[PDB]
Amino acid sequence: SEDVGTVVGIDLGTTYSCVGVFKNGRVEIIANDQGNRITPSYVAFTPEGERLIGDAAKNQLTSNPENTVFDAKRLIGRTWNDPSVQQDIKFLPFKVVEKKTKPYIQVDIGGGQTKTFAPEEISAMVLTKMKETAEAYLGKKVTHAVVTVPAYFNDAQRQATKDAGTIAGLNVMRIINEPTAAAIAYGLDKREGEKNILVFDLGGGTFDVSLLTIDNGVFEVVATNGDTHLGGEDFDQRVMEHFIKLYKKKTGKDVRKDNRAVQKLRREVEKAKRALSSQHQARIEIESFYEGEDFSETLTRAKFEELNMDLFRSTMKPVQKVLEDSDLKKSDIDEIVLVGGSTRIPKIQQLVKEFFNGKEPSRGINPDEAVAYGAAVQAGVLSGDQDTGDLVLLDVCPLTLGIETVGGVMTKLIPRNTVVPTKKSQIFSVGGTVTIKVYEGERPLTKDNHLLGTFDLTGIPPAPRGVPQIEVTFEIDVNGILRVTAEDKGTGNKNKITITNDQNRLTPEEIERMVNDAEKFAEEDKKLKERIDTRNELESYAYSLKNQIGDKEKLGGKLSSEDKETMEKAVEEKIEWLESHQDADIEDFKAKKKELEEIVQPIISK
Amino acid sequence: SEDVGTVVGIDLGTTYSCVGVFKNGRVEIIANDQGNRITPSYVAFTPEGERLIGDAAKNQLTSNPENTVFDAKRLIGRTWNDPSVQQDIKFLPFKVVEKKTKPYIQVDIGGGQTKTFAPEEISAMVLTKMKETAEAYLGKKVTHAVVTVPAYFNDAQRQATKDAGTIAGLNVMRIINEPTAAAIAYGLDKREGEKNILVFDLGGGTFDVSLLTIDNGVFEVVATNGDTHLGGEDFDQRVMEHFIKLYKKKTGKDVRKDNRAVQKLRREVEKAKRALSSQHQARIEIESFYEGEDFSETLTRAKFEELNMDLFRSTMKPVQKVLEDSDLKKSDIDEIVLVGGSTRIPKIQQLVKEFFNGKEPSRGINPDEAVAYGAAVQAGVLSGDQDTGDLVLLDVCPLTLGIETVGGVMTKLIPRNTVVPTKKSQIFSVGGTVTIKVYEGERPLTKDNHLLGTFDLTGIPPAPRGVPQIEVTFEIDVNGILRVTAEDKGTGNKNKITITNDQNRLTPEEIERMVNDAEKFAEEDKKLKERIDTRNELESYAYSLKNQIGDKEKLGGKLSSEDKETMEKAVEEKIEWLESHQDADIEDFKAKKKELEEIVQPIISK
Ligand SMILES: Nc1ncnc2c1ncn2[C@@H]1O[C@H](COP(=O)(O)OP(=O)(O)OP(=O)(O)O)[C@@H](O)[C@H]1O
Ligand SMILES: Nc1ncnc2c1ncn2[C@@H]1O[C@H](COP(=O)(O)OP(=O)(O)OP(=O)(O)O)[C@@H](O)[C@H]1O
Repeated sequence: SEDVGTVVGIDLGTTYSCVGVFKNGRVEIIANDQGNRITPSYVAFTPEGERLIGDAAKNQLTSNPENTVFDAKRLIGRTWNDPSVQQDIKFLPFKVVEKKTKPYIQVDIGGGQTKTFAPEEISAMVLTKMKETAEAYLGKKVTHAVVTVPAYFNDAQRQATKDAGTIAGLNVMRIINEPTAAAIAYGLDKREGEKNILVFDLGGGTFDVSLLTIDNGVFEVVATNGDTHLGGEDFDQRVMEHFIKLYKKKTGKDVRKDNRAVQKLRREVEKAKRALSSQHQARIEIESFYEGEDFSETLTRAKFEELNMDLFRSTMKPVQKVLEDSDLKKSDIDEIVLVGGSTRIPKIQQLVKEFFNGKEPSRGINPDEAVAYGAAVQAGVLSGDQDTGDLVLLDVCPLTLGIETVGGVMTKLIPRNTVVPTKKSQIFSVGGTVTIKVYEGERPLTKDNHLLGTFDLTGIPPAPRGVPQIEVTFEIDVNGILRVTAEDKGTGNKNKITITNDQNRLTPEEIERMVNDAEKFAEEDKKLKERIDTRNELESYAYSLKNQIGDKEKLGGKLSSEDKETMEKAVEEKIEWLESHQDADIEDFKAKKKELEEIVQPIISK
Repeated sequence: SEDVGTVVGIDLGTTYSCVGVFKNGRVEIIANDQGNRITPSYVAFTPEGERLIGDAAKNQLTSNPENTVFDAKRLIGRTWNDPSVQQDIKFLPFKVVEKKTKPYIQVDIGGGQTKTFAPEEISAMVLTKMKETAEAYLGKKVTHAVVTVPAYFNDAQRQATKDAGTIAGLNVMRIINEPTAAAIAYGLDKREGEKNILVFDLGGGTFDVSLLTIDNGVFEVVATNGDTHLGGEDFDQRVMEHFIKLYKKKTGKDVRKDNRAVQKLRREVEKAKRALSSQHQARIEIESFYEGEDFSETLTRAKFEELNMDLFRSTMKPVQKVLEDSDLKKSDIDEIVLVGGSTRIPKIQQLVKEFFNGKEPSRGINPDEAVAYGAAVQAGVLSGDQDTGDLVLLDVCPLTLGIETVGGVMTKLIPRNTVVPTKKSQIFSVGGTVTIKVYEGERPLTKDNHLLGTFDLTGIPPAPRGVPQIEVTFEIDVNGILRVTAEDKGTGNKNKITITNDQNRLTPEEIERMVNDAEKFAEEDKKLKERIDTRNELESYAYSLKNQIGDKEKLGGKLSSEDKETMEKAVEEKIEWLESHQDADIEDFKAKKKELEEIVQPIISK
């Protein structure tokens, strides 16, 4: 069977991502090359064409706002005409343009070239950085992964996330819903009897609530609901609007035409928001904010709350929906599990606590890392060779699926909160071409909901005297993704044929072109890391020699006058060279190291 | 048997204190009347003579620095000539004076009176505030408690902490060492097999390390070591000294003479220190800092680390000591548990991780609350009627005890890290009067260590022809406190008489006077809470009526013109009165409420 190697769990988040592995009976949340256990979901292309991902990309955002990309999770799997897309792109500094029917991110990638990237490709870059982080930690290549999605992601958003994994060179063995992952983190070693757990997940871009039953490693989602365009970024944007208006009232200046100013303001607003989770006021100060003038304003917690109060209060509606859908009352909830960084907000914690009549949330749960933690546990299970303890997951589809047959019935097919995998079939006996539209959502008229896709039954061949009997099967798989197949029942013949969605999902050929593109940049990453590693080696070697020569009681005391002169000359020459050749290639660093060695050795070996 | 009621667990900390209870199978960490689950270990007396404790005391520190008291845990149980006391009092703004050979805190308590308080009385006020917090949450009186102490507290510091509990009206059922409490928090529900746990506890004033073995609710400390004058406050003081020097060089001004300036600087330094645990830079700004001039400086994380590098590095020595005393090597440690707020410092976490060759600390442990959590669990066990699961604790004495008998031998008695309770006896056959000094510490000459106390055997019978046989017993009890008793073996008699320590600890009579004093203030607290509660009732009633009268589609629409006028008038009159009588007594609020009611009822009942 396939060697899946070490399987990693990746929480692919709107603003931050996080990767973990299950090793030696425990989860390791893996720190990146800057020592951070979470990584900004940012990518950028420098003026010289270098691809940056993560902390480096975020760090140069204000200097390069149009070619820095973030919040791609708010675009992934969506179409151009999605009202959410059209609202969000107004506030993103990078260009987003329509290609056929989808939002593509357009940036300058160097060499005078402009490139348009599918959101899948941007998210694949983030996944690649998480993969690189894991590989660095493990000292070996990673090929397989469990990747998270919001529970309320629709079919296309799920498929697009899986495609991002493929483009990053990952076999995505499982797409896991974020609250379900957090539930595993909470409950893996719990031995407290069967309990109802409410997971309240409010991150940087999305909001999910799921109600689970948990009993000794058996986890079942009973109901889920959410909002895929509600999270910390929206709270930031409410504050930014406030201060842009305030600044215009105070100075007469509208700074929105200035990307650099707006992004400096965004950076400080984010820091202020975080401060306000433990302070009651925060000062926002920006030196030479706009046209030379300084910015200095105070944001009180009360104002932050006021600016966001409708958004904060709206998180209670999905809680009420999952309680109703689970046939439970408030008091039936045994534990409340808060995850996602925005659950650090005091007004959020208060709203949830008050909703549940004073019941306090479960403790010891890191809201930034719990999702990655659970993903890592499921990855450990799928690895096969781990001591995870037993783990059984039963999850559900978030949206009612219904179909509209042109010239046929329109009907509900699979209700929301149905345990997956699940399937439903429909017989078509009409003959000729059959066209079926699939919709997702809870409005009573099926076609008033979100269009998932259009599926055509082309080849129903004759059936002399007999009745046409085409069975179409709609199956939602364990990843929450729909596959439509058809088989002729009248023929008896066995071949189920997959019907492709007319709505233009990435094809395997398109995906492979994106993979090849990604692999070019990955090769650059590899060579850069090797180059920097050998530069670091030369640097440490030279400075070490410098210290030894200066030690009068060891080597510096053993060296003759003459040899000591020669040694110092050689080492200081190499250090000078280093200071002026930081950008040299691997070969040059190696060669300078060996020159220095061939000078030093006949001397120290005396 | 005694009804111990609901037993609370109180972490009595240098800078913050925290109280928990075990109810319904879980620990509740109890929020105070300001919603905070930790409370500043601060007390103050307002110019009008009101005693403030906790958040209110800390809030007015800069306006009243000489009559605000904090860091009493660095004085409790110590003598005047203790080098630690003499060093610390130089940086405390309140007066500390010598009496009973001890440091007493001298403050103005109002009415033109100056009072000197034992450190035990100050800590008793903090314990009283924690008690009040618990009673508010529980809706009933609390009489019994488990109170924490640093593992490395000596005999007198332990006894003084217990006495503080008594003065606060608490029967302290157990004194529990802070790392042992943290270990219970970590391991209560763990089912991972026998493991060695290293608890590294760095709080606001003290540092403890303990190595434990844990196996399914059996917790045994193998070795412990620490520093009772090393913690967050010291790091703050290093930064303080830095900026006072910097300000003097910059302006020529020495602000040390100005208590208000110094305490503003301290407040902002504490804020900055906390910021630097997640940022690399922090801005310290104080408006009208000194003689009208503003303060504005930046503290980098690198500078904070440099200012404290010797202190940070010194925490590794106790780790090495407990590893050696446990006969273990670094790799034998299965879990590292960090507790105490100062373990949030990145350089600290780095030093610990590097010491243990990359081993990461256990996750999901709140460093501010874990000690109170464990104390709450042990309190739950002592309550008797809780479902805590089984819990067995074996703890040790931190210091070697030895004795010096005047005219007799000097000898080690009880080695450090001996499991307690434990006892050791010595026979004296000399007759006359026997004087025994008891010393604590590890220096090879017993009397070079810390003097615990002096004990005299007065009544030794000279029995006819037979030789005197007085057995003196030195017992360390389960609280870690020494009791010295004597019995006559030659007599035969079984009556063991307790020998009182000449180094006079508080006597029961002195303690009861302190209790009576505390109880007067507690009565003031009670009356204030009642008064404020009824003022709040009148307020809410009046404003409620205001809202109802303005509701045109219910009461406002029901009321006649006339009656509405009378209603509005009555309510507005009462609100005016409230706005000018915030300081009215209880019966006045009651009377105004009753008057308003008597006006409103004949009208709304139409
Ligand atoms: N102390 C804090 N106070 C308020 N908000 C915070 C705090 N810390 C982090 N956040 C917010 O949390 C968000 C990031 O949370 P996290 O990374 O857990 O979610 P995510 O995985 O990015 O989002 P999603 O799951 O929605 O894709 C950011 O919006 C950030 O501003
Ligand atoms: N983020 C942070 N970075 C640095 N220090 C912090 C941080 N948060 C809290 N501290 C420090 O932690 C200390 C308080 O810790 P905590 O209350 O757990 O200990 P304590 O019980 O007061 O002290 P002790 O046990 O020594 O008597 C204070 O010195 C505080 O400044």
